[PDB]
Amino acid sequence: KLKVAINGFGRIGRNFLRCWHGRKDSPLDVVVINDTGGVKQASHLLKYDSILGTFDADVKTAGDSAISVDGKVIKVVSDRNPVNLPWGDMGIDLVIEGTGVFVDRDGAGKHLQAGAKKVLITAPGKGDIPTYVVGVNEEGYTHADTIISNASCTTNCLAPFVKVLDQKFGIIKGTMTTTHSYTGDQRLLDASHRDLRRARAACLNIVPTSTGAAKAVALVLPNLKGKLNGIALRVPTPNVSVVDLVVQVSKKTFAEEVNAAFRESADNELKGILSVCDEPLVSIDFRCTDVSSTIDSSLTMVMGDDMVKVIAWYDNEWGYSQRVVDLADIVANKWQ
Amino acid sequence: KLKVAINGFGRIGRNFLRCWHGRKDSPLDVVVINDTGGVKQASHLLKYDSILGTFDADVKTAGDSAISVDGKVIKVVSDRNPVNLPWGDMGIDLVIEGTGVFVDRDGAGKHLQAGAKKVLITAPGKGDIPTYVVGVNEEGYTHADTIISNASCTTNCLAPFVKVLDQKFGIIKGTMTTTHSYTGDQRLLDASHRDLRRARAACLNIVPTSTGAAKAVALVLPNLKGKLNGIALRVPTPNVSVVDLVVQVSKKTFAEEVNAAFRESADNELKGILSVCDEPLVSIDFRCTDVSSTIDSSLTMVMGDDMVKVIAWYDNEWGYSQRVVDLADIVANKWQ
Amino acid sequence: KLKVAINGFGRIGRNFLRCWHGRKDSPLDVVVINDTGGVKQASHLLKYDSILGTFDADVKTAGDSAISVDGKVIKVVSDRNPVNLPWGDMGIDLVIEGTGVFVDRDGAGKHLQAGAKKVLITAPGKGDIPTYVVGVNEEGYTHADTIISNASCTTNCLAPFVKVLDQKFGIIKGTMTTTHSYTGDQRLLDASHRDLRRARAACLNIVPTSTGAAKAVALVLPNLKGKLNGIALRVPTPNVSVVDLVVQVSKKTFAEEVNAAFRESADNELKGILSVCDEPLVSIDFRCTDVSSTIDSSLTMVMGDDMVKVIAWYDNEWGYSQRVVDLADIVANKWQ
Amino acid sequence: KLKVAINGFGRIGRNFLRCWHGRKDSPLDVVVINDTGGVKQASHLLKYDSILGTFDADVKTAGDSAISVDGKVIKVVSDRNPVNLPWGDMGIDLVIEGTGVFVDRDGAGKHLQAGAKKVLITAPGKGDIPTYVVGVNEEGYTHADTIISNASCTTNCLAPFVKVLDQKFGIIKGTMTTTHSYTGDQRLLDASHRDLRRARAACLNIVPTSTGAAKAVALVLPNLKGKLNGIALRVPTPNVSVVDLVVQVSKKTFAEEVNAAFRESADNELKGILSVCDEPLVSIDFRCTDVSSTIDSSLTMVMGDDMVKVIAWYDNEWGYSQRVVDLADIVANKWQ
Ligand SMILES: NC(=O)C1=CN([C@@H]2O[C@H](COP(=O)(O)OP(=O)(O)OC[C@H]3O[C@@H](n4cnc5c(N)ncnc54)[C@H](OP(=O)(O)O)[C@@H]3O)[C@@H](O)[C@H]2O)C=CC1
Ligand SMILES: NC(=O)C1=CN([C@@H]2O[C@H](COP(=O)(O)OP(=O)(O)OC[C@H]3O[C@@H](n4cnc5c(N)ncnc54)[C@H](OP(=O)(O)O)[C@@H]3O)[C@@H](O)[C@H]2O)C=CC1
Ligand SMILES: NC(=O)C1=CN([C@@H]2O[C@H](COP(=O)(O)OP(=O)(O)OC[C@H]3O[C@@H](n4cnc5c(N)ncnc54)[C@H](OP(=O)(O)O)[C@@H]3O)[C@@H](O)[C@H]2O)C=CC1
Ligand SMILES: NC(=O)C1=CN([C@@H]2O[C@H](COP(=O)(O)OP(=O)(O)OC[C@H]3O[C@@H](n4cnc5c(N)ncnc54)[C@H](OP(=O)(O)O)[C@@H]3O)[C@@H](O)[C@H]2O)C=CC1
Repeated sequence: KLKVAINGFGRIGRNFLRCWHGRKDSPLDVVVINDTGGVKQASHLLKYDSILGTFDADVKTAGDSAISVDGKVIKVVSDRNPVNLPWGDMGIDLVIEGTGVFVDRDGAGKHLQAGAKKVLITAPGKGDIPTYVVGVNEEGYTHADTIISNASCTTNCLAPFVKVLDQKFGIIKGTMTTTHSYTGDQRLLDASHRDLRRARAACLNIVPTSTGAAKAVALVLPNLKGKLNGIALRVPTPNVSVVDLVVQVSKKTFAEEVNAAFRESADNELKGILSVCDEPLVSIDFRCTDVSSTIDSSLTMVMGDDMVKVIAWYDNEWGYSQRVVDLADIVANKWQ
Repeated sequence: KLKVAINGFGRIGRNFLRCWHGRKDSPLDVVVINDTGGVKQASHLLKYDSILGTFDADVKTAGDSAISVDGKVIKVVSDRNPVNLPWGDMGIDLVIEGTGVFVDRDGAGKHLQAGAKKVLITAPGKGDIPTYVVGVNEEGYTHADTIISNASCTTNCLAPFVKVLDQKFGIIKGTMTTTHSYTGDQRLLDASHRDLRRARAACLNIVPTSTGAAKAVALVLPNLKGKLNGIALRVPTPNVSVVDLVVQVSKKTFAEEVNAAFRESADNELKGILSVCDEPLVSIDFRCTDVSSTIDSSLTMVMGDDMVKVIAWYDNEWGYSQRVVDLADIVANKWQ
Repeated sequence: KLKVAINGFGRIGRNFLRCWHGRKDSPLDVVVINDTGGVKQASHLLKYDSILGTFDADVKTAGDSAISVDGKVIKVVSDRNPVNLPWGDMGIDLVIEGTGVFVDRDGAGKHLQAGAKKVLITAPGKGDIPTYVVGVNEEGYTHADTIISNASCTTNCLAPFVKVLDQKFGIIKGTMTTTHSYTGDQRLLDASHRDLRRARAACLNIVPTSTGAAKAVALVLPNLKGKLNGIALRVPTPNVSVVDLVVQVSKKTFAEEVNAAFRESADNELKGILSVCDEPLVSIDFRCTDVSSTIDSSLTMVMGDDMVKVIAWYDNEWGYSQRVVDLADIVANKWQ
Repeated sequence: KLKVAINGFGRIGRNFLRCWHGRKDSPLDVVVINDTGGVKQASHLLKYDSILGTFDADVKTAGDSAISVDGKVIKVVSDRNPVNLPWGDMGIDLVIEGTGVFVDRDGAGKHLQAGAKKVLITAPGKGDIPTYVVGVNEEGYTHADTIISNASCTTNCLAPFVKVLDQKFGIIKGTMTTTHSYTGDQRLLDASHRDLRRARAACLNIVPTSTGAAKAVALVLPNLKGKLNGIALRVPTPNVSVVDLVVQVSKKTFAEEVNAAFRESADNELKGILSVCDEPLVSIDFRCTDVSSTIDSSLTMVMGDDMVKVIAWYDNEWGYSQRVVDLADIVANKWQ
């Protein structure tokens, strides 16, 4: 059974733990967490969550170097520097890197220095880091990869259906805009930030900001290299986001044919990854959905027979986290 | 001097009054208001505004059938039925219809029955109603028109630059999505509404909803008939919205050429209607801007040489209201 | 087997139904709902809720005048005029008045004229209407009462622990302030309203407003007559509120003792009604709590040995609805 | 001609500068700003503000180490270590400590080591640091104080009217609760924090937290020593807060009399510091008010002739910053 370590017990770190906790017969086993905030803080923020609600499990605090969840305990380490982490001592097989600071080979490699065997970054990698999106190119994964990236939340929402669109209609070019819930990277009130837009009060504005999803899609789907670009619009919601993709395709089509193409994948190769919703819902209704992307069938439009517009919802926190568990499961099941 | 009457003292009704108050040497003269809420309520909500801030003017309450603003008084009527209104008695020349309920010829025509000479609907008209967008087709207006529409806020933001795009590059087809601030039509908490999405808590969700701007553009710009479609995404902000337009054009171009095309119009035929912003701002920064549309130059993108994506900001309340005053001014200056 | 009818399928009406649905061996049978919005709306808003999340039950429309919940079919009617409802024809024993418009005898009386045998107003009754707060004075209820009131959510949170305070320390005089979540009665954006403060944008302000909870407590707790007063502060949160009580007691005490008095009562006389939380929690953590009041023990203070300050949380929608169910249960248990 | 340096260009630092900029014949000369974010950021965030709106002044960068405001050039430096600041070299007379990190003697002392002649902490000082509240005890300030504190926004709103209450009615004991807007110290989304409640999503909860304002009032008002206590409730509003005071007074009185006492003081001893509003207003209406406290007269209540409840509003950012300017003005006026 794969011994897992969670580096950075934040939104994704905690969502990951709770997603894993819900899996039946998991090949993973979370033995340690690195929360630079304290054992008591880890147990408290794990039990009480403003987004997921109160954790339906017995969350207690063990000694002062570990917490308890439904009985099974998990040690709690604390060190802003990976090289010191007791990964080697504990024999950590995989480190879930969710700090948002160690994304390049050197930064993430430190976990390896500490004694870890593998590292899975819960974000896009930097400079030669194999990226994988479950349902798109996960089959290209090999146990030889010591450092891997699960891409971004937007990329995991877009890639699945872009793959279907390209395969069935052939994308020529396109553009995307994601109306995204605010995240920890933004500021509560106008404050310093390298990105002068993200520096503005998050709950008060619609804030345009760059996104890497467009180019990231090209990584997991080589055929899209240089065909897409896009932006993000952060808005006053705490979780759940939506992507608006517009593409010109080679084969003429219409809205209902596109929707059917999505349903076919949803019922087959993309079951559990892509879903198609025919009800008139809103963002709050997609909270805690396990899929990576949900097409709002009713909003699909086709202009001039070859300009397709698709609207897809995604729980950037929970949905993405389920994909982290899936990739971790792959790393385990394909362990040699 | 044109005698004006404001029917429905709501967001637009009040914004209109304050916009007019700020104009220098106005050809209009607001003599009466129809607030089914009371003289005291009119004066209070006119003086104190959660969006515009406290009205910098002496707002008092006269008798009980009129209010006072910086000295000049304005009578206050109250009747949910236009046919009864004392328009004839007062000799009302133009009625600013901002109730949101009298948009067809029959409904708005009642103001005419009451004795009003003209009616200007602060919203899209229904069934054979001449619609005008200042800076696009206002020249087609004639004093013979007894009932006219100033279209919607989104239409006033989109039309101006779509006109420039079509004239300079030739639009083949396109799609639009407006991330719009919530409005009075939505619900504070999940409650009844014909639109099951707009029925959901407005400050808590991203709510997809239909928009008529796409087809409305075709009204003021015949050449666009059947070339555009789009949707709206209402989000948790009280005012200021943004439109994301994607179009395939006939002439190949690039981002900087498109921006320059917009600047040229902004400095000329569209001065005061269209503006181009080169700073990294957010929605809050566009509050109280007088223009109908402001291009976020830095976000303009061109894919595959002919797929143009443009992001434009607009103060749906204040910006639109300034356009209502402009159209009213036209009705006055062109009065025969 | 009380035949129950729900008049007004709003926040409380829907919370009521879901609360009732979760009870085991209920003496109530909800057979009809009067939803002026129609069958599709009732089914949709019952299934999807921005606060409660998606109803974990099979909810769907049944024909054109009913809906089903896990196979249980419930008739749906639509009439704003209570006198025309088919209560007598259907043999309705109890009507749950959750409209907020028929809170007086002449109004609620309309249901009796329509044939209903009794009415329970989900709010303070207006005039000489018997009001009951479960855990405080319900034993005073009599089958002879044809129209009763369950009081407000605020009164239901306050009364319970004030009963404990008065019984063990003796309240001489006091004042309270409730920091209440916004409700449908408030305005989304500055709009007409009897209360010039409730007329202001709800998600943007701290809105002071009157409250009758202080006086209402004297109806269920005769001893407190003329001893308490209070006001309310509506803040930008969708659900869950909190009461701040300051009372001068006859018996000198201290914080630890006061909390002790609350715990013993919560473990006996007020079990299931009053609770005491020793955790450093926030509003969202109290969502969907079945009790009527939860004392935040760490906030209890006592100044000069006799001035006590108590802070208690309460889910104004769900917690109160559980109480409506309980009061309805009492009506059934004492039915003659 | 006091040479002033602003350390920490945050909400208060920027509000300070804008407040100072609006004063006529100021004895202060802001010559330098230490903004760890850099020159472009300082210029940008000073010009664009989500709360104050766009600064009506020509703001722009000047070279690579300064900015200008209407032609007035201000040097900008960037160092997180106060000891390395060029205070002595520049001849800085007074440092405005708005970082929130150097509030103790050893910390603020670092500025003195760097050559500054005096430090004014924009917050409660930690330890034996003289604290002053303009309108309450400023006359006690002496040029000999090298490090002083202007107290918190809450203490500045409370002290003024509590001085009036104590002087005309005699306060025996009391308790207060402040419904405060969120601040940068809180978390955007559930994240690490010393205070497990402040760690919770700020725009989503009512967050209780400790306050030292009650005790701080005793520092500027010796008479109230050990007579008051209190707590704070952080709510989802960006700016403007309100204090709820409940005191037991020695002199029996009534609401109208208490308000009368406040008005006479606001017209004399506390003019420009304390104000009384007789309008039914909401938080947003008190934005950018220069006074430190505004009593909401219609909310004043008196229970049992001696229990008084007072509610006062205060712009925690702007109102308090005007006070920092005034205290700075005093430092200049008493300079030796
Ligand atoms: N939130 C979401 O929906 C998505 C986020 N992501 C990405 O995942 C990453 C994390 O996001 P999110 O979970 O929202 O953020 P969080 O702030 O919740 O989590 C980051 C965690 O890392 C900790 N940390 C920071 N520095 C270090 C360090 N040097 N060493 C060890 N631990 C450290 C932080 O502690 P502390 O705050 O105290 O410094 C925090 O606990 C980011 O790259 C984000 O872009 C990807 C998909 C979705
Ligand atoms: N808000 C904005 O940014 C934009 C809105 N518009 C459009 O303008 C219209 C008004 O919008 P908005 O100003 O936001 O809404 P408001 O609710 O602020 O204004 C509508 C006003 O009409 C009054 N009213 C309702 N029915 C009647 C009636 N039967 N007779 C007389 N008066 C009546 C309302 O009173 P009461 O509420 O008490 O019934 C209210 O005062 C809508 O069509 C909207 O789509 C167009 C562009 C922009
Ligand atoms: N909100 C809460 O936390 C609590 C509220 N209550 C009480 O319950 C009542 C409802 O409150 P709340 O649910 O918050 O308010 P809402 O405004 O959300 O609900 C009122 C409902 O009544 C419907 N309605 C209006 N008129 C009629 C009518 N004539 N006949 C039948 N149905 C009608 C409304 O439909 P439509 O909007 O389409 O007109 C709406 O669905 C009030 O008495 C309130 O004091 C009690 C405890 C708690
Ligand atoms: N907010 C309000 O209403 C009031 C606050 N105050 C007090 O003023 C202070 C600041 O509060 P507030 O503005 O709200 O907080 P913010 O967090 O908004 O501002 C703090 C600022 O200090 C900067 N900073 C951090 N460390 C240093 C350093 N070592 N040297 C120089 N600058 C630094 C920060 O930059 P960075 O974030 O990049 O690290 C940030 O710009 C606190 O003492 C607070 O109690 C007083 C009255 C009112």
